[PDB]
Amino acid sequence: RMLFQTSYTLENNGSVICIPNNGQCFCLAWLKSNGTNAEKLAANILQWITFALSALCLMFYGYCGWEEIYVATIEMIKFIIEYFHEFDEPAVIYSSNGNKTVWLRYAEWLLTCPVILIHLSNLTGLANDYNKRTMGLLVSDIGTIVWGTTAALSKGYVRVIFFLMGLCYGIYTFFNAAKVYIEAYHTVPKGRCRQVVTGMAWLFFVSWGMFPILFILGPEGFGVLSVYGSTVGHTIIDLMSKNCWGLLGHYLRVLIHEHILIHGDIRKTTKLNITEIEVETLVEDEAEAGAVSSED
Amino acid sequence: RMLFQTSYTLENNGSVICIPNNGQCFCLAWLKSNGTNAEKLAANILQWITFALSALCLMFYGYCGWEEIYVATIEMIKFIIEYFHEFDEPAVIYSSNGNKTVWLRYAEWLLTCPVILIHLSNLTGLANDYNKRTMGLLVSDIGTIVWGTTAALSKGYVRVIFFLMGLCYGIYTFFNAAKVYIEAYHTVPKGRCRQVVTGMAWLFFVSWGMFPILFILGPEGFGVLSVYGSTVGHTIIDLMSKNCWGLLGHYLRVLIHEHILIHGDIRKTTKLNITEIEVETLVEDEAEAGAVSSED
Ligand SMILES: *[C@@H]1O[C@H](CO)[C@@H](O[C@@H]2O[C@H](CO)[C@@H](O)[C@H](O)[C@H]2NC(C)=O)[C@H](O)[C@H]1NC(C)=O
Ligand SMILES: *[C@@H]1O[C@H](CO)[C@@H](O[C@@H]2O[C@H](CO)[C@@H](O)[C@H](O)[C@H]2NC(C)=O)[C@H](O)[C@H]1NC(C)=O
Ligand SMILES: CCCCCCCC/C=C/CCCCCCCC(=O)OC[C@H](O)CO
Ligand SMILES: CCCCCCCC/C=C/CCCCCCCC(=O)OC[C@H](O)CO
Ligand SMILES: *C\C=C(C)/C=C/C=C(C)/C=C/C1=C(C)CCCC1(C)C
Ligand SMILES: *C\C=C(C)/C=C/C=C(C)/C=C/C1=C(C)CCCC1(C)C
Repeated sequence: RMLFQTSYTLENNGSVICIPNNGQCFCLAWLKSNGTNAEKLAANILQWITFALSALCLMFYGYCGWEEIYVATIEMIKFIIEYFHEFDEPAVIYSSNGNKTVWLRYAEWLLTCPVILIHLSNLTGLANDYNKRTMGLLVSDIGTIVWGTTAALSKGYVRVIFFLMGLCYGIYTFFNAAKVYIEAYHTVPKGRCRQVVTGMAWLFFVSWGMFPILFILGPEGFGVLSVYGSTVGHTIIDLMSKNCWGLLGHYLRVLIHEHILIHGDIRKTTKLNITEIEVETLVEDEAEAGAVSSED
Repeated sequence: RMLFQTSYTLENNGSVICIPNNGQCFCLAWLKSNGTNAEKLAANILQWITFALSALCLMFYGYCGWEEIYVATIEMIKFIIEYFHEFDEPAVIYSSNGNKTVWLRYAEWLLTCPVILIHLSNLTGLANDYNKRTMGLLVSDIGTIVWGTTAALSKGYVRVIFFLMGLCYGIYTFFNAAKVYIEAYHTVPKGRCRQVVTGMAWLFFVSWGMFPILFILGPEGFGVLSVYGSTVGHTIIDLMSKNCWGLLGHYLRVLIHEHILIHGDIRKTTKLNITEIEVETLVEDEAEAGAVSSED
């Protein structure tokens, strides 16, 4: 069911491979098994569960809010292609140096990275402005993915160097993402909204941190994980990274907008020092509306 | 000088190909010539000229301003890799369906698209804010490149569909880029700054519009252009798209910042209607500082 040459004869005591001259590409490297049927079964179950969660989040969002729906949209399109042509090129790229590259995964990443990072820069949903920091986040994150994708298509020392270049860009991304979540926390009202921001920070850093770990573990790295192995790993962190995070995002947004519906937009001036940063703290009391220099 | 199998024997009256069992990948599709030596010579000259312009812009920027330098930085790194390994994987991806994909080109695109589009959203260099429109520009443009890259790795009807999906995202990008340039024009002072904004609009739409044209013309499309042919085409629009546009950008930025040094930040309220849009028109006269509803 591959559309490369799968049938060959070994000749001159296996020193020569003879293949039909039917125009089809050939490489023994491509024919290495994708893993055990147990690995494959586990992967097909988690994919359906991903399709189901993608479906329910979307219809739920149906009852502003564009960043969460899109990530679930891209996720569903991904599953329809996986269901029919998961291991067909170009969902997997079978290349001249013998690599298998899951282009399907990196494509989704590039597509939704602006969406996620815009949403990172808008947790409350109140802002009509994005700071200079947002822009550095997008530049660094897209570089990360571009270097990483290059590293996956490469081998030997060239793969090493592009992975290192991806890590350098990635560090810049993580550093600046951390400040955003710090500002978000001290901006939102003191009650349930700060529980949810905390929840989203945890999901973000753990799920995003697991991607370079699964790169090193997978066929693109030291080949510890098989291809089905890698798929299963990806489905777990995919569920956390996309569906769940945007669901927590929408929830937060709802809570914040309902705060404006009841108490109204009552900002403060919490001057942080984690530097000499500032923040506009939404509060439920009209009285509270002054400068609270909370030097951390 | 390829690191795939280039040497084979035709057997049973060319119906069988026999290749050494040395582990190397093999496909006749990969061995198709990249073009004439005249095409190649033209490509090597325009690449050096690109390296020279990249070099001079950078040292010139050496005498805020981060978006122009970066695009020239990425351009120089690109040339060092082209010089040594232009047709080595993964600068070119030689894949199982026989395609040659110039990953080197699309990587650069993804890397600098945030940089260019942030710069689009900051022509004056005065803003510390980016509107909601900027964010739609980045989301749509990265989708464009992701669909396009998928289309280049695909064949037949799958390539068609991903190209169509790229075009839909691209239209959204062009539409919104047009509004930005309209706002930029009516924001800057009435003299030389409006000449330069006009110059950058022309370079942007012509250079960016030529990329889907060169996709359809190149090996990724109807194979009208050869690989060297495609390289030459790309060097011309590359020079316009990157070096020249950022040079015009830096020039504009200089002019605007010098306006603050002489006249100061004297805004107006030009209310456009190309809708009911608004703009803050920098003027050289302190007197002029009111609402000028110029309904277009
Ligand atoms: C043909 O190839 C076979 C491969 O199995 C050779 O058999 C083995 O020979 C090597 C010596 O290079 C030993 O290390 C192995 O232990 C041998 N047996 C097996 C089962 O692998 C065989 O020598 C080759 N024949 C000729 C004439 O070249
Ligand atoms: C071996 O292949 C050659 C390919 O050149 C065959 O020669 C040609 O045969 C076809 C018939 O299928 C004609 O259309 C061509 O005009 C022939 N000549 C050339 C120069 O192309 C040849 O018939 C095959 N031989 C056997 C025994 O199968
Ligand atoms: C802030 C986010 C937290 C997460 C940060 C993750 C840290 C990962 C670092 C690993 C370094 C180990 C080296 C990995 C470099 C990859 C290249 C490689 O495997 O090289 C192939 C080899 O040269 C030929 O077989
Ligand atoms: C706003 C920017 C202005 C620029 C906008 C550019 C317009 C380009 C449209 C071309 C449509 C023609 C069809 C191209 C679709 C590509 C798929 C293709 O070539 O299909 C292969 C075929 O099915 C098997 O051989
Ligand atoms: C689809 C949703 C998400 C959140 C995808 C995220 C992907 C990454 C965070 C990838 C990170 C990489 C790093 C940090 C460095 C190695 C190369 C990677 C692209 C795998
Ligand atoms: C390196 C600098 C620039 C400006 C690169 C730009 C690339 C494009 C504008 C590509 C556009 C595409 C479109 C509009 C649709 C087909 C697929 C493409 C990615 C080639």
